[PDB]
Amino acid sequence: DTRIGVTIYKYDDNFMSVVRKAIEQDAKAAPDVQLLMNDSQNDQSKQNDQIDVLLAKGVKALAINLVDPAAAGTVIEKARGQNVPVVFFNKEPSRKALDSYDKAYYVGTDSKESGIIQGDLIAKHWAANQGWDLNKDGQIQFVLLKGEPGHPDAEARTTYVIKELNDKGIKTEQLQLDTAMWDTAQAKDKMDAWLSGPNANKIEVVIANNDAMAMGAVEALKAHNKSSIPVFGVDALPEALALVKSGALAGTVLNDANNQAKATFDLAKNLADGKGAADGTNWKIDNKVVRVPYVGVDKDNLAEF
Ligand SMILES: [Ca+2]
Ligand code: NA
Ligand code: NA
Ligand code: NA
Repeated sequence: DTRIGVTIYKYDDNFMSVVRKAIEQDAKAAPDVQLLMNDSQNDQSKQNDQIDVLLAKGVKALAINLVDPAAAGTVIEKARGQNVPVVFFNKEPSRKALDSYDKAYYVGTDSKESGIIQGDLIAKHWAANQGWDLNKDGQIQFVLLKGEPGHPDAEARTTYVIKELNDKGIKTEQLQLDTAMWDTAQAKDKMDAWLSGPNANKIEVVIANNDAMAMGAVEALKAHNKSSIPVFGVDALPEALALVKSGALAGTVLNDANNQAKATFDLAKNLADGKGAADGTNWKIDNKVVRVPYVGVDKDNLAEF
């Protein structure tokens, strides 16, 4: 069987756990492929040792989710010894590293696109629901529940949901913006304070950097009999999709783990077989990179889940 070595930066990450399982499913579906999977336990030195072991097993391709993006050159130089192709995924190597090897590729998507897709989702529903503009001023008065300060996904989602709305021509007015540390209970307590204060009846849209905080806000809204106010999240978690179905959550955003897995597997298998990376597929490889769009989820495409 053709062996493909895979390193996941750490198995105790929810998103990469979904990607990992999906890649394992995709390989199971390819009878002539054997996946050699590894948990790097958030230690690049351990990942490097794991790659030395994989190369001693004759893998024909490596799919590597780096712990440290700056280690891409080290990994490429190890793979080059046996001319083994490397498909990096989810953590992006530098452009210099990708350009240094003809058989290096990347599959992943900048986190700011999750804020841009959320902003487009809110614009889509705002334009379709005039009644949400409680003061009829054409602007969205919102509150935002931020992830942990300084976390790259909290910073990007907070900055870009608002830049995207404003770039689509929708002015916004930030009535409140605080962190709830990605947590449902903290978000319920923060939203409850806002609903007990001066802005309670002026808030038109609640924006959260993830679904857990969106769900805490939905609970506070129900407690205050203010469920008329729409809430948007990010993650498309199953418990959040159940609230999209019930009408309690207006929308959320999928980070498409299945397609990151599929693109990584399809490119790695083609390269292991000595074929063009995208042969037989419709992936777009632009300067060695496949981008996998985040996707807005609401009642239009909820049946897909
Ligand atoms: Ca308004
Ligand atoms: Na996560
Ligand atoms: Na991403
Ligand atoms: Na609501």
